[PDB]
Amino acid sequence: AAYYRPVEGLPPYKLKNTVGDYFRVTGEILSVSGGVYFFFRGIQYFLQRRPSLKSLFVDSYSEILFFVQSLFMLVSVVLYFSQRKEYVASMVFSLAMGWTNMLYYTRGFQQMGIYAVMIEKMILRDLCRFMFVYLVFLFGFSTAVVTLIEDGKSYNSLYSTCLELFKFTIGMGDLEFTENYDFKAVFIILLLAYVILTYILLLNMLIALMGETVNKIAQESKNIWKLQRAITILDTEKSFLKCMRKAFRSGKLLQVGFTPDGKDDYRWCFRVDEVNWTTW
Amino acid sequence: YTDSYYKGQTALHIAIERRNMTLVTLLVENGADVQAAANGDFFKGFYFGELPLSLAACTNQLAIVKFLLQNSWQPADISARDSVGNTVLHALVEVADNTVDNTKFVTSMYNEILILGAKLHPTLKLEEITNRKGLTPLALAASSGKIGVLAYILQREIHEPECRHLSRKFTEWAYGPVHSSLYDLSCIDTCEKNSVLEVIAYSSSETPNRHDMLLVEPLNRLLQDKWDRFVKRIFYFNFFVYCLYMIIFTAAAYYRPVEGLPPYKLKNTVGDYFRVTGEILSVSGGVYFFFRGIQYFLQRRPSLKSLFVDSYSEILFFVQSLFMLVSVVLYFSQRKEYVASMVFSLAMGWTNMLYYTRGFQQMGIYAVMIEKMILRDLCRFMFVYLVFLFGFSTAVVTLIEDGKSYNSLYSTCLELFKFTIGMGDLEFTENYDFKAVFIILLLAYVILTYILLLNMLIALMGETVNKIAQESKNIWKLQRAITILDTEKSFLKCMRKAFRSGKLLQVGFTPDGKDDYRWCFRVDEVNWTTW
Amino acid sequence: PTLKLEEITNRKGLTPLALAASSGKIGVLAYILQREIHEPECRHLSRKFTEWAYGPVHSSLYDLS
Ligand SMILES: CCCCCCCCCCCCC(=O)O[C@@H](COC(=O)CCC)COP(=O)(O)O[C@H]1[C@H](O)[C@@H](O)[C@@H](O)[C@@H](O)[C@@H]1O
Ligand SMILES: CCCCCCCCCCCCC(=O)O[C@@H](COC(=O)CCC)COP(=O)(O)O[C@H]1[C@H](O)[C@@H](O)[C@@H](O)[C@@H](O)[C@@H]1O
Ligand SMILES: CCCCCCCCCCCCC(=O)O[C@H](COC(=O)CCCCCC)COP(=O)(O)OCCN
Ligand SMILES: CCCCCCCCCCCCC(=O)O[C@H](COC(=O)CCCCCC)COP(=O)(O)OCCN
Ligand code: NA
Repeated sequence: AAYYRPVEGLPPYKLKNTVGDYFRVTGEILSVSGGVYFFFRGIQYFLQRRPSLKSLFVDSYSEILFFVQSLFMLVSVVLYFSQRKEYVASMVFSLAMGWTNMLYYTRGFQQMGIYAVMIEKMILRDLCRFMFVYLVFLFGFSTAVVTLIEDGKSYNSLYSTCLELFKFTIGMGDLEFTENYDFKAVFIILLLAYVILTYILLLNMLIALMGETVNKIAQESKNIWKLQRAITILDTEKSFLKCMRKAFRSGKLLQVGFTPDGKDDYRWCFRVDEVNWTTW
Repeated sequence: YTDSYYKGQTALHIAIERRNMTLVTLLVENGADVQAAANGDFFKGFYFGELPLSLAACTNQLAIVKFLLQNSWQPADISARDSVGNTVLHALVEVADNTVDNTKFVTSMYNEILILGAKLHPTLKLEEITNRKGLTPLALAASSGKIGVLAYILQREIHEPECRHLSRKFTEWAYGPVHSSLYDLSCIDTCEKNSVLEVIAYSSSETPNRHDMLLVEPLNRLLQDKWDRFVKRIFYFNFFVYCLYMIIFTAAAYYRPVEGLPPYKLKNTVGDYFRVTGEILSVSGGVYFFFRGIQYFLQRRPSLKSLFVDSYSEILFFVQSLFMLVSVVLYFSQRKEYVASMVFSLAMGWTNMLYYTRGFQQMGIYAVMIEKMILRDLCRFMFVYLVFLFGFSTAVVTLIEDGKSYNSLYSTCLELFKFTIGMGDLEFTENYDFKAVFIILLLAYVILTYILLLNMLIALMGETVNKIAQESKNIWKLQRAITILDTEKSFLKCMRKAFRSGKLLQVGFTPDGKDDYRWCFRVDEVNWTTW
Repeated sequence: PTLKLEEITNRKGLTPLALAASSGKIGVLAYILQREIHEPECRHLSRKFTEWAYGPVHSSLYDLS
C-alpha cells in the first residue's frame, strides 16, 4: 500500500473506480487497522503492567517499539487527512520500524532468538559507547574542517562536512572532497588524524569490543531469550483468544494419597521422567 | 500379565527388577520359566531385551545374571533372541548412553557375560549373532553411536588362557620400552554384511557420536594407514582429473561462439575442433557427475532430510551436473539461455574444488570451518540483514518520488546493498521531498547494518571459530574416512589393498585345538612405566 | 496439621514462594519448588514427589499449584 501510494498533491486522494485503487485503499485500511491494534495493545500493556517509567528504558523494548510504530502510523493518518504530504515522512518511518519489529518474532526460534538478544546487547553496550566517542570525534573534526574551509572564488556547511567525514566510516571518504581552503597541509593532517582515530582505531576497536562482548553473553543471552519466550507464553495463555483451557497439566494426580487428615489430596502435578544409573 | 502395557511380565521379571536375590532363586527353583519374554509396550518405559537374563544384565545385578545363566534348575539360553532379534549383548549395547557410570557398568557386565558364555559354550560365537536388522553387538554399538561400549569392544584385552581368544587387542610382544599390539580387524574393514567403518561413515547423521567414533585408536590408525597406502594417490589423481576437467570446461565456455541461435555449426578450423572437443569433455564430465549422484542416492537411500542436513558435496556436484545438462538441453533447443545455465555450472564447478581440500589437513579443516560459518553465522546474519535491507529499501523507495531512474524496489535494494560492500553513495538520489527523512533512514540503515550487524558478524565468526576447533577436525577426519571407503568400494583395478598386516596368529589357539588367524593390525607403542 | 502455613500472604499479598520469586531469592525458590520429604505425616508438605521407581527409570511429580 505504501509502495503504490499516489503521487498527486494534497491528500486525501479521491478513490478511482479501478481495481488497483480498490486494492490500494483496502491495503491502506488494513494498515491503519493494524496500527490502531498495536496502539491499543501498547496502551493495554502500559495499563496492565503500570511500568515505573524506568522499566520502560531498561526493559519492555519491544512493546515500546511496536507502540512507536503505531504512533507513526496514526500521525501518518492525521497528516493524511490534514492535507499534508508530510504523512509520507511518518509512514515510511512506521514502515521501516515495522520491518525491524519483525525481529521480535525471532523469539520462538532458539538460534535466531538468542541472536536477536545478542543484537540488543550489542546496541545497548558497544554501539552506545562507540557512538558517543565516534560522534565526539566526528563533530570535532567536522567543525575544525568546516572552519578551515573557506568558500568563494559546495561546502563550508557543517552538515556537508559532517556528511563527508561520515563517509570515511562507510569506506567512501574522498580525502580530497574540497580545495576551498588555505593551508592544504592543515586540511590533510586533520583528515588523516580523523581517519586514524575513527576508521583505523575506533571502528576496528568496535569490532574487537563486540568480540569481547559476544564471548561473555552466551548464557546471559540464552537466559534472556528463555525469559522472552516465557513472557510470550504467559501473554498467549492470558489472552487465550477462544475461551480455551489448555493451560492445565497432567491432571488431578493423587500424589501423596492423603494429608494427615483423612482427605485425599490432589495436587495438579507435572510429570518429569529421568534416568539414573548410580545410587540404586 | 496379559494387558498390552505389561504383556508378558512374570513373577521372575518382578523379582529381578526389585533386586531380590532370594525371591529370584526361589522362583527359579519353583519352576519359573527363564525364557518367558516380556512383550508389554512399557518394556520397549524401559527396554532391556524382553528376557530375565537381559533384565538382570541391564540392571547391574551380576549375581542374578550368573544364577540365571548357570543355575542347577534351568539355565537361561545365552543366545536367546527377543522380538527384534536382540540378544543379551544387543540389550547391553542398547541401554548404553555414553555416560561415565553407565559406560563402566555396561563394560563390566558385557565382559563378564561374554566370558561366562565362552566358558559354558566354547563352540558358540556369541558376538557373531545378528539381530533382525542384521547388526552384531559391535555393529549396533557403531550404528547407534554407543562410543563407550564401541571403544571397549575394539580395545578389549584379556589376560588369561582359554578366554584371551575373546579379546581383540592382544600384546604381540614386550621388549623394554617397546611394546607391540595387534588389533583384531574382523568386520572393521570388511564384514560382507556391514563393517564398523561403513556403519560409522554412512550413518544417517542422527547418530550422537558419528564424528567422535573414528577417534577410537584402531579406527584412526587404520584410516591413516589406508590413506597413506593407496588412497592418497588415487585421491590426488582424482583431484588432478577434476582440475583438468574444470580447466577444459573453463576454456570451452570462455571461447563460446557469440553468434545467435545455437547449435553452432562446426567450422573446419583447429580452434573450433579444440573448442568442440572441450565441449564434449565438459558434457561428458557433467553426465559422469549426474550418474554418480544418482548412484549415491540409490546406494544410500537418503531419508529426504539427510540430503539437506548432511552430504552437501554430493548435492553440490549433482546440481552442477544438473546445470550442465540443462545447458545441453537449452543448447540443442535453440535458446541462448543455455549460457545462463553453463556459467552457473562453471561457477559451481570451481567452488566444488573446495571438496578436494580434504586430504590436506589444514585446508580440509579450513573448508569444514567455511561450511560451519555458512550454516550458522551467515545464515543468521543473512536473515536479519535481509529483513533490515528489505525494510529500509521499501521505506526509501516509498519516500522516493520521481518528478521533473530510481523509484524501483530493485534499484533501491541494490543501492542499500552497496553500503554493505563499502560502496554506498549516501546521496544516490535527490528525487524526494523531506531530505531529512531520506538521510535519517539511510543513516539508521547504515548504523544497523554496516556498523552494528556486519561487525557483529565478524564477532560471531570469532566466537564460532573459537568453539569449533575439535569439531572441525573430527568432521574433516570423517570426510576423509568417507573418501577412503568410497575409494575402497570403487577400487578401479580389482585390487585388494584394503587388507591388514596378514593372517597373523594372534592368540595361537582357541579353547579347541584349532589355530586362529585374525587379520590383525599392528600398532607399536613406547612406554616407560609398567615394564 | 490443619494450618496451611505457606498459604498465608503478607501485606503485599505475597506468599513466601511468591515473595521468593518477586525478590529474586533464587536459592530458596529452587529449594521450595524442588522440595521433597521421605517420611509419612510430612511428605504432604513436599512439592516434588517420586511417583514410581523401576530400575534406571524414575518418575517425579512436581506440584505446580
Ligand atoms: C527509523 C527506523 C528506526 C529503526 C530502529 C530499530 C532498532 C532495532 C529493532 C529491534 C527490534 C527487536 C525488538 O522487538 O526488541 C528487542 C530489542 O530491543 C532493542 O534493542 C531496541 C534498542 C533501541 C528487545 O525486545 P524486548 O521487549 O523483549 O526486551 C527484553 C525483554 O523482553 C526481556 O524481558 C528482558 O527484560 C530484556 O532485558 C529486555 O531487553
Ligand atoms: C551460483 C554459485 C553458487 C556457489 C555456492 C557454493 C557454496 C560453497 C561451496 C563449497 C563446496 C565444498 C563441498 O563440497 O561441500 C562441503 C561444504 O558444503 C556446504 O557448506 C554447502 C553449503 C550450502 C561439505 O561437503 P560434505 O558432503 O562432506 O558434508 C559433510 C559430510 O561429509 C560429513 O559427513 C558431515 O556429516 C558434515 O556435517 C557434512 O556437512
Ligand atoms: C552519524 C551521521 C552524521 C551525519 C551528519 C548530520 C549532523 C550534522 C548537523 C546537522 C545540521 C542541520 C542542517 O542545518 O542541515 C540542513 C539539511 O537538512 C538535513 O538534511 C538534516 C538531516 C538530519 C540529520 C540526522 C542526524 C540544512 O543545511 P543544508 O546545508 O543542507 O542546506 C542546504 C539547502 N539548500
Ligand atoms: C542480497 C542482495 C540484495 C539485492 C536486491 C535484489 C532483490 C530485490 C527484489 C527483486 C525485484 C525483481 C525485479 O523486479 O527486478 C527486475 C530486474 O531483474 C533482476 O535483476 C533480478 C535480480 C535477481 C536478484 C537475486 C536475489 C525488474 O526490475 P527492473 O527495475 O530492473 O526493470 C528494468 C527493466 N528496464
Ligand atoms: Na569504498
